[PDB]
This record gives sequence, structure tokens and C-alpha cells, in this order.
Amino acid sequence: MATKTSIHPSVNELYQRLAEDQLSNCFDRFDPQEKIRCNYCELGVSCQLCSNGPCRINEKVGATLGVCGINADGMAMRYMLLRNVMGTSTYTYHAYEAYKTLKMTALGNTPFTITDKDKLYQMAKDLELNTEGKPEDVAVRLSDFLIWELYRDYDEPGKMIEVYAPLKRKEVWRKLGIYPAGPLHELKDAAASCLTNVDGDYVSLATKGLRLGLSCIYGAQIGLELVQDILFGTGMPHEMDVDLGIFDADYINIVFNGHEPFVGVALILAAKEAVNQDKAKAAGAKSLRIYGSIESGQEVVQRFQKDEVFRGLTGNWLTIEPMLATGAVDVLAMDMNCSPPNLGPLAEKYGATLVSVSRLVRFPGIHHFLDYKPSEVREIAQKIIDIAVDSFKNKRHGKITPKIPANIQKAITGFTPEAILKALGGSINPLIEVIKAGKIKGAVGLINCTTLKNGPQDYVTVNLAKELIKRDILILSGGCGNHALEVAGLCNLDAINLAGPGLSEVCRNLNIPPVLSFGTCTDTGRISLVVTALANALNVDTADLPVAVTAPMYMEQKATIDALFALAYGLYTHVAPDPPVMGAPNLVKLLTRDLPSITGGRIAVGSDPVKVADDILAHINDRRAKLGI
Amino acid sequence: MATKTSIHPSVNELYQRLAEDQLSNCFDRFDPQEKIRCNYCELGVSCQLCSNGPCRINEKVGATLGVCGINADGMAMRYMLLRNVMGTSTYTYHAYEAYKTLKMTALGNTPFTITDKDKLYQMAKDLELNTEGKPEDVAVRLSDFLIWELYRDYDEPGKMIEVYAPLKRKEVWRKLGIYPAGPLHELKDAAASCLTNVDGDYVSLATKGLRLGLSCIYGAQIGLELVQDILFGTGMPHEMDVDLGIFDADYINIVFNGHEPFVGVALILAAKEAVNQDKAKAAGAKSLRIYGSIESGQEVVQRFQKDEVFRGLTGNWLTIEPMLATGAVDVLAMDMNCSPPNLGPLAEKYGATLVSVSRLVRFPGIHHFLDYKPSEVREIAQKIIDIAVDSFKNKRHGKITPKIPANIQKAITGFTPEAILKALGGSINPLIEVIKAGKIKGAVGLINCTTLKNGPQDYVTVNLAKELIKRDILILSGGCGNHALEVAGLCNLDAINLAGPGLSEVCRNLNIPPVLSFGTCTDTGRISLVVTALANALNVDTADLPVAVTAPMYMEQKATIDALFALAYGLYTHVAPDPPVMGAPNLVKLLTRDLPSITGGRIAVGSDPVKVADDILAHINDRRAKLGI
Ligand code: SF4
Ligand code: SF4
Ligand code: SF3
Ligand code: SF3
Ligand code: FES
Repeated sequence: MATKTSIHPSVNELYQRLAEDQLSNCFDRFDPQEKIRCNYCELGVSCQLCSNGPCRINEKVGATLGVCGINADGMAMRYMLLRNVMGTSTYTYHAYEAYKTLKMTALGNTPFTITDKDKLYQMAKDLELNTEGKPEDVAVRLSDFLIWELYRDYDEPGKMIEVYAPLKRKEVWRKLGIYPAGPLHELKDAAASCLTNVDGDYVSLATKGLRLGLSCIYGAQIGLELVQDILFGTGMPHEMDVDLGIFDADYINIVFNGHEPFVGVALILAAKEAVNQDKAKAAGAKSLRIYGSIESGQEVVQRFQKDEVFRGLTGNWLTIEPMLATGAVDVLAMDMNCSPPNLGPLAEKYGATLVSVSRLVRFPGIHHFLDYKPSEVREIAQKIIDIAVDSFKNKRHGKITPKIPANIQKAITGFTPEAILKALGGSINPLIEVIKAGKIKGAVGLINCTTLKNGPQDYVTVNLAKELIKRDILILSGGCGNHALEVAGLCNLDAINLAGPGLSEVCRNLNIPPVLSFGTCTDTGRISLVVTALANALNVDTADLPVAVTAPMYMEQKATIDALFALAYGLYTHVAPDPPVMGAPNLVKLLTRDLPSITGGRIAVGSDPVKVADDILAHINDRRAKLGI
Repeated sequence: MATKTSIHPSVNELYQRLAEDQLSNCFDRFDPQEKIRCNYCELGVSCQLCSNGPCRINEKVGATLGVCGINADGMAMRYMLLRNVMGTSTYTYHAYEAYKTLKMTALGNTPFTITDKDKLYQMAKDLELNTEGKPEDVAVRLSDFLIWELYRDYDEPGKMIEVYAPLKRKEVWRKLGIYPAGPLHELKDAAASCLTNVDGDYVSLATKGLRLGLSCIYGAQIGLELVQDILFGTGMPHEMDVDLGIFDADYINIVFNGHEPFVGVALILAAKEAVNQDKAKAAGAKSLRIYGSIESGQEVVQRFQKDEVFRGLTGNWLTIEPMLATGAVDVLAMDMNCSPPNLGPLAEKYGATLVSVSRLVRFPGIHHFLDYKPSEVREIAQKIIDIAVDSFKNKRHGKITPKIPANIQKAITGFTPEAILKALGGSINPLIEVIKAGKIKGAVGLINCTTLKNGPQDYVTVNLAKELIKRDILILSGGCGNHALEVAGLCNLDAINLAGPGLSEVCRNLNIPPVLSFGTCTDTGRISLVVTALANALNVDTADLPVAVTAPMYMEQKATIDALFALAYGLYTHVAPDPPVMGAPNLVKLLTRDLPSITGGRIAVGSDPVKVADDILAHINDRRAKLGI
């Protein structure tokens, strides 16, 4: 058997159960699509945007342009821009909900509280907001200000970008005309540009993609993550359990899955109530447990300890179907992507109950719809617990055979800029010195999804990471790719043994792993805070630093909006598999060859871990040479 | 070469010039695309939204679902929703600019004024705004209120929908859960829903499309059109010259082209200054003239007279390339779609200068970029005039041979709800009387683009309109399909004699044409005002009225968002060519067969003018029978 599966043994074991049970699954669905792949679509040179189409670029038959007159470069970049409107929209949606959650929390309407009050007041001071009165007054003002940043138009100056972006970058952005409006206007402008017979200029469309990336980081991501820190605490390093062996079939098991952590936190709070533990015991369970899945799970493991109630992180999105095949899940509560749309029949077979907790998430076979509102989350969480108790009794316990793989790995989660500074003794200077001395050649932000396109689940990501650390490159990781490295064991102290001589020495001295878990793809803005701090300490631009970004198994456009940001931010940005652009030669030249003279960044490509790592190291060494280190 | 050109002789004559000059053009580019059309994309059963793709549904080879698990129905409806985010974004963009233009006008920083003060105060009263102070003060309050409608979230009640929608519709919408947020939030939510592994439920995606259509009409279109009336007057019927014979090569000819009329109005005002006419004459021209193209042109002909400076409307978007081939254009000033992206080589061959006046519009070979801001529009208009004088002197005069077809048609433009009531003597009741009597069987809103997919330019639109009026169906027209009917002579008093027995009789008595020019696709909201007036007068729901909508040569998603609106509004909605959904059998059943029991509306299909007209008339007659008429 030649099926492309996973690098993880636990997933491979569970794939065997899905196959034995004759259930459809991503791994098996890949090859039928392989058999009929469209080469025009693979290369970005098809278009379906209007009724004169569908169109294809084929010069042999005189189809050099679409009916409307657009060329291959415009066609490919326009569809890229459109798909990235979707990515920006998800981050904007999440930010808005975070800000309404903070406001409603301050008004007393949620089960949450103001946890990191120091961050609240420091952020309010940095943004020149009134800090008089009660903390709850300050939190309302901050929420309203951050909503204003979402809504601000292209002609109203932002404050977040001024506080959180370095001047040398801001100067480049002003020169290029890519200082963004708020993300709601920028995503509306980008979408309008993609309508037929509007923007057909690949350079303009690329520039609009860069603007869109900047609007997403400064106008949505940084604010939402800092607000989530205010609500739930700023992460510090701690030990977490990951992989699918964390499940135990004799407990009531509720799994929260998506990118927004509000329902998951409410569930943990509710499950800690004795009345709910007593319900679980009365139903025949040992107790009631909450688990995190994908990015909502990662948000929680960044800030919360493993305890008797919250048990850790299952894995990334290609683990969801396998997870159901454990026969251990009572409720899967889904808040955003990835919630794959054929989970219904798997939930039926394995005796799990599916609950959507967002109006965004719908697909056949969901059992309950409990759309999130801050003022209702207490009641939503309690309803989910009651559903899970009923499901355990009626569907699963003693009825479904559990087949839980034994694998559990330890990961140190919760790295944040604040945690890095604390490990270094309170300033970034020791890190600068070990980079100057060459103990650490540079650093990579691995900000990534997972996919099957360019290998078994997580194969490229894990092996690239191993090649990078062997070359004395420190990794800061976020996204599904971060979950991969955690499950693969690269985020614990044992992994120091796999790093090169300089990085192993630094890691042992600081007592940190060679891969630092920074959380989600939504934490790209937060990772930029570290890179900005490095540039400022060295008195250089971000494009001058010995760093790079990689999204080596990208899937959806949250990852590519983060890649567009990285390009605007001046960075060498590796992306695999190839985005659908390679049939557009002038667009390829722009992104891979000309952008260094425009933003300083560039796209890099490829899926061979050694070659990709060597190409990243060569970039890092070029930057080092120009710095004289 | 082209197998399909146009029903308009002027366009056919100019196509011959393009072909003899061997310049690329839409007519010729259709044929190569025809040769290689993808059957998957034609049917809506391909997907390019993530890296596990591209995917196709082909059950014969085992590809029943995408890699992610989505089915054909979800796949097709999701791409339809995404494309309609683009449509909604364009209307939202335009509305926001209209509101900022009214506010900046009230503050004294534009060359515009407050023309319809009655409408300003009536709107303010209906929306319960403060009406104290000067008219300018009220205009600022109205502008801010309508911006609030754009921004309103899914959880804050709107006022426009309460004022402008009829009673039973509002009950239906609340029951279905489709009462919308503001269009900015609805379009962001729709886009986020389309990301991989979010919403894969065709019924949910269709419902989201209905909500999005409602948000577009009540949250953007009605406000923007009424604000444009406040700025530039409420249209009343007047005779207008149309078709390409309106050009004269001896004048400096500036053509404005797009959907937003602000630059066009400022150009007309500037061209009336003697300093600019004197400049034109000193350059060797007889004087300086302004002309409207496509929807921006139509907005102006609705509200402005033909005079020595403003000369009328050229035609719809398939006329732009032919227009350049006249060799009579000095500047083509482009503000939105449709600005086809291969005009560059045509402008070069025929001695015209291309100017973009919107940050949305970019494509190769544009000469100048003058992005619109209300406070800069006076300067932008003057710069365009200066560019046009230099272009006439240095590119066109004495260098380019003009070839202007002789064809000029007369059309009565400027019908509005107000003009209809006026024509009836002040009340809608005389129109109800003739409908009840059976002289007018019903009314059709023809809200359409043009395309080459289902015939030569405008063939289906014009012949369908002729067949409808022959069946005693009054037409209210907006969009590129309105421009087609004007050019074909259906909008003047001679066209009365093309109508059937009852409609010709009524039109003769009222001295109106049988096709009433209501403007643009942006005027779908305004057409709903007429249909809502009929529903109220008859005290029946819109789904029970003897009306229908047709978009019979639709192209882009402004038209399909108007169709989704029509469906939500309860109407029989004919669309041709087929939208790309016909390979998704459950989605087809929903839209064509089940929606009558849900919203009251349904999609109808087909491109045969007689069959389409017969099917519309049958629906109208079914409605009539149930009303007792
Ligand atoms: S937008 Fe242009 S390239 Fe795309 S389908 Fe329409 S005519 Fe073809
Ligand atoms: S979203 Fe699903 S159907 Fe579309 S390309 Fe990705 S895997 Fe294929
Ligand atoms: Fe935030 S990273 Fe993109 S793939 Fe779906 S949850 Fe993963
Ligand atoms: Fe407003 S209708 Fe759609 S096609 Fe392009 S201008 Fe026409
Ligand atoms: S599947 Fe239609 S062009 Fe690729």
C-alpha cells in the first residue's frame, strides 16, 4: 500500500481503523483527486470569475488572454488576492469577537475576568488611552479603540502600526504606498479589486496583497492576541501533554476545535464545577475532561496548565478524522476552521456528538448548533457538558470499542516575547550576543498549516525543522506546524540532542528547547514583536536580519496572508507546496527575484528538507556577512 | 474571426476596424476560450481553494468529494458565495464613497452641492434623525447614519430595512434567520465561511447568500442611490442621445467610465469653465465635450440633460473596445468595472489617453493614476482636462483617422419611483387600476449586464425585452442591459408601438415608453421601492405580485448579488447564462424548485427569448389568477 498517510505513528494506526471501517477520509480521498488533477489550476492559469469564462491560458490555441483581456500574471495574482480576502476575513472575525468578549467581560456579562491587568494598562498607555477609573472602564476603552482599528478607513492614521512596527519598515511602507487601512476596509477593497474588469495588473494585485497582510497583523492579529492575554493570561513556558494517547476511554471527553478559544475556556471553567464532575460520575465515567484540538487547543495550552480537567492538545487538522476513530470522543465542539465537512459519518460510526459553536461552521450531520455570543457562553458551555454526559451514556461507553494509540509526547508550550525576555535575564541582549558570536546562526519563524499535497502529514515540516536546528538555527513556531513539532518531540529538552553545537549550547544554558512554541498562525503578529526587537537592538531593518520565515506545508489562506505579511515585512519567506502561481512567469519573477529591491523580502520554494534548510542557511549567512558577523 | 459580435450595427462596424487592425478584443478572444472550455468549471464542480487541491467532482473515477470532504453542492454554492462577496464589496465601496462625498460636500470641500433638499429632509425624518440647524448639518448626520448602517454588526438593529421593506417580507426574513447585519460584517462573515473546512453545507451557504443580498440592498444600495439623488438631483424623464454616433472627432472628447459618477459630474462642471473651453479651442479643437460610458454614464444621464458640453451615453461594457476604435476619444477616465485590462494597446493604436480615477482600477498601459478623494475631485477634474488637451494636441489631432459610425438613437432616461408617481398623477393607484384590468399583465425588473456567453452582445436582452412588452409586461430596466435597450430604441415613444395591445394603450395614454430606464444595477434597491409600493398598495406580499426579475446576459457578481436579493425578496428570478452551479443537483433543486416554499422566489433559466418570456408571463398569470385578476 502506497497511500500517503502521516509521519506520526498514532495517526497511521488510526488511519488503519478508518480504512478497515470503510470510512471516507482525507488520506484516501487524495488519490482519486490525484488521478484527475487539472494542470491549468495547478499553475494558476484558469479563471472562473465571470460568465464569459471559464477561461484558461493556452498560447498554442491563441488563448493568451481571458475573454476580458487579462493575462496569466493578472489571473494568477487576482485569485491569490481573492483567496487571501478569506484569510484576512477569518482573522478580522476573530479579532472583532475578541474585542466584544473583552468589552462584555468588563461589563460583567461573561464567565471570564481581567487576568493580565498589567498588560491592559500598559497597552492602554502605549495607545494613549485614558486609564482613569476602574480597570473595567479601561478595558471598555481599549476594546472600543481596537474595534476602531478594525474599522478605520484608508485615510485615517492608525496607532497600532506606529506602536508595534519599526520605523525603518514604516518608511518603506510609506514609500511603496502600502500603509494599510483597517482590515475591514482593506479586505473590502481587495475583494472589489478582484471583480472582473477592475484590477487586472499583477503588480498592483501583489501590492494589494502586501497591504492586506499588513492590515491583518497590525489591525487584527496583534490586538486580538494581546486581548486574549488580558482575558486569559500571558503565556509562560510549561510542560504539556500532546498526541492522541492523552485520551482515556473511561472519562467523558469533550474536545474543543477551531481557532477562537472562548468556548474552550468556558468549558474548562464549567467542568471544574463539582456539580458537573458529579454528573459525569453518576453516568458511569471516572470524571469529565476537556481536551484542545488544533489552534483553539493551542491557544489554551499556551496559557493554561495540564490538570485533572484540561488534558492537553490532540494535534493539527489532519488529526481530526483519526481522533474520531479513537472511539473516545463524546463531544467535538467546533468554532472555526478546520472543521472538515465529512465528519458526520465518522461521528456516527464512532459514537461522538458534533456541536458547532460558531455561525461560520456548518456541514452535514452536526447534531447541535450553539452559536457563540459572549453573554451566552456560560450557558453554551453548560449545554455542551449536558450533551456530552448524555452522549457518553447513550452512544459510546461500553458500546463503542476504543482504540487509543499509546503515544504521548511532552512539549514545552507557552513561549511568548515576555517568556523569551525572562529566559534571557530581562533583555534581548544575550540573544544578540550569541547570534553575533555565531552560536546561533539565525532564527526562523515557522508559521504553517499541514497538508497532504507535498508529503505525508507533517513530513516536510518535521524534517525541515530537524535540518534547521542541526544548522544552529533557532525556530519560533506557530500554527498547525507548531502542533506537528510538538507531537514530533522537538519542543522539549530532549530535542536539544538534535540541535547543532552552537544551538545545543545556548539551549542547555538557557534551559529551553531548540523549537519555541509561540502558538498559532494568529501569533504571526506576536512573532513580529520578537523580530522587531532584534532589529531595534541591532540598529538595522528587519530585511537585514539573519532570519527567515517558512510555511512548508501550507494549506489555507490564513497561512498565505501571514506569508504576504512576511514579504511586506522584508523577509525571506519559504512556502511549500507551491502556491498556484507557477504558470505566471512575470508574477513568479516579481515574488522570487524582484521583491528584494521593493520590500526586501522574497518567496522561496521547494519541499526537500535539506535543500530548503540549506537555502535558508545561505540567506542567513548572506545577511550575517553584510552585518559583519 | 469572431463567431459572436453584436446586435448593434455601430459596434459591428467598429469591430471590423479592430479586426482589420489585428488588435485583440473580447469578441475575438471568446473563440480560443471556447475551444478549451473546462466542463468541470462550467458546471461548478471544481475547486481551487486550498493546497490539497485543485479538486474536481467525478464520481465515475471515485472522486465523489474534495480532499477535505466537501460535496459538489457545497463546492458550487461556496464558490458562488465567494464570488458574491466581490459583488457586495463593490456596492459597499461605492456607498461608503457616496457618504464621504455627501459629508465633505456639506463641509464645503467639493464642487458639489445639496441639490435635493426635500429628499434630504424626508430621509432624515424617516430615519428619525435630528433635523435641526442648516441643511448641511442634516446632511452630515445622514452621512454618519448611513455609514453606521454599513458598519452595523449582526447584533444591532437596522433602520433602513424597517423603512424601506414591506411588512410580510420582514416577517419572512426574521422567520428564516436572514435579517442581515451591515454589509461590511455580512461580507466578511461570508468570506470567512468560504475558507476551507469552515462552511461546507450548501443550504447554509445559500442562506448566507440570501442574507448577503439583503444586506447589500438595504445596507448599501438604497442609501447610496438616495444620497446620489441628494447630491445631483432625483431623476425625471428627459430625452437623451445614445450610441456611438454621438462622438465628433473635431472636439476634445473626455469619456468617463465605471459605476461611481463623482468624477464625471466634476468633469462636466469643470468643462463649463471658459478657461477650459478656451484652452480646448487654442489647441485646435472646436470645444471640449464630456461623454458617459457604462454605468457611471447612466447615472449621469438619469439626472443631467444633454447640452453643448455633456453629450450622452455611449453604451455598455462590450462597447468600450469599439469606442476606442472610433479614434475620437482623448481621455477615457475609468472609475470601476468594467475597465477591461487590455485597453492599453487599443489606446495606443487609436491615440487615446487612459486615466484611472480609482485605486481599484489598474491594468497595463494606463497613462495616469488620479485616485478619487472628495476634497481633491476639483483638482482631479482639472488635471484630466489638461491631460486631454495635451493628448488631443500631441496624440490624436492630425494623426489618427476617426471612424465614427453614424448611428444615434433617442432614449428617455431618468425614470425613478418619483417620476412614475408623477406620470400617474401623484398616486400609484392608476397603475394598479390598469394591472387589475389586465391592460398591463405585470412588470419585470430587468437588471442585467451583458456578456458573450449566451449570444452576440445584447442579443438575448433586447429580444427578450421585445417579447416581454409584446406580452403586455412593463419593463423597469437597470444595468448594462438598460443601456442595450436604450441603444436598441426600446426606451423612446416610438417603442410604444412595439408593445402589445394593453401596454401600448396605457403607454400611449401616459406618454411613457414601455421600457422605463431606472438606471444601473446599483438601482436594484430603487426598483425594489416600486415593487414594495405595489405590495403595500395591494396589501399583498411581494411573492404574490405579478412581477418577475431577469438578468438575461449576466456577467459579473454585481448582477448575481442582485439576483440573490431578488430571491430573498420572494421573486421569480430569471438568470442567463446559467450560473456555474448546474453540476450540483441538490443545490439546483433548492434554487429552482424548493425556494418557493422558503422565500417565495425561484431561479429560472434559459436563453431563448420566446421561451423565457412565455415562462415569465406564465408566472405572472399564475400570480394574477390567485389575486383574482
Ligand atoms: S474574469 Fe476574464 S479571465 Fe476570468 S472568467 Fe471572466 S473573461 Fe475569463
Ligand atoms: S477546499 Fe476541499 S475541495 Fe477545495 S481545493 Fe481544498 S481540498 Fe479540494
Ligand atoms: Fe492556524 S493553521 Fe492553517 S490548517 Fe486548519 S487549523 Fe491549521
Ligand atoms: Fe452595473 S452592470 Fe454588470 S457588466 Fe460591467 S459595467 Fe455592466
Ligand atoms: S478544473 Fe476547470 S480549468 Fe482547472
